[PDB]
Amino acid sequence: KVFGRCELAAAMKRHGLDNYRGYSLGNWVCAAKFESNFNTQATNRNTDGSTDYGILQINSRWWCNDGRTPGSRNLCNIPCSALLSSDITASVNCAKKIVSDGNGMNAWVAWRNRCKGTDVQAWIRGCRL
Ligand SMILES: [Cl-]
Ligand SMILES: [Cl-]
Ligand SMILES: [Cl-]
Ligand SMILES: [Cl-]
Ligand SMILES: [Cl-]
Ligand SMILES: [Cl-]
Ligand SMILES: [Cl-]
Ligand SMILES: [N]
Ligand SMILES: [N]
Ligand SMILES: [N]
Ligand code: NA
Ligand SMILES: [Pt+2]
Ligand SMILES: [Pt+2]
Ligand SMILES: [Pt+2]
Ligand SMILES: [Pt+2]
Ligand SMILES: [Pt+2]
Repeated sequence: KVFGRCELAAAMKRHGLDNYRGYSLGNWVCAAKFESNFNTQATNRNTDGSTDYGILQINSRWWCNDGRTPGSRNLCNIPCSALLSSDITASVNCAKKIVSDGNGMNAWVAWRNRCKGTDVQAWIRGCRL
């Protein structure tokens, strides 16, 4: 599923992401934009052989199992495929664990490079919330 901007903002709010670990909804929508362009089925292979999955491009080296990332962990205890669902529950639950890991949203490189410090509120502007 390819979410609309305000559609995803509403979904992320419903699932407890607004101000989670102090990160406003705009930060999460911005991260999703530049990680996946709001496409739940987005996948991208990394040079180390791990793969990023879903709207927030969660990685298989630590967070989910895809059965082809040697030495990896599965800290969210999910198959990576669960992160590709039209329902973002799995991605949100896992993202909450990631953002609590110590480095906040810096875990998402695209967030640090393209969202951090910017007017992230613009990503939820005009949206019914
Ligand atoms: Cl957009
Ligand atoms: Cl915001
Ligand atoms: Cl594996
Ligand atoms: Cl699995
Ligand atoms: Cl959803
Ligand atoms: Cl959830
Ligand atoms: Cl933080
Ligand atoms: N939820
Ligand atoms: N949830
Ligand atoms: N949903
Ligand atoms: Na894994
Ligand atoms: Pt879909
Ligand atoms: Pt939820
Ligand atoms: Pt929660
Ligand atoms: Pt777009
Ligand atoms: Pt939902």
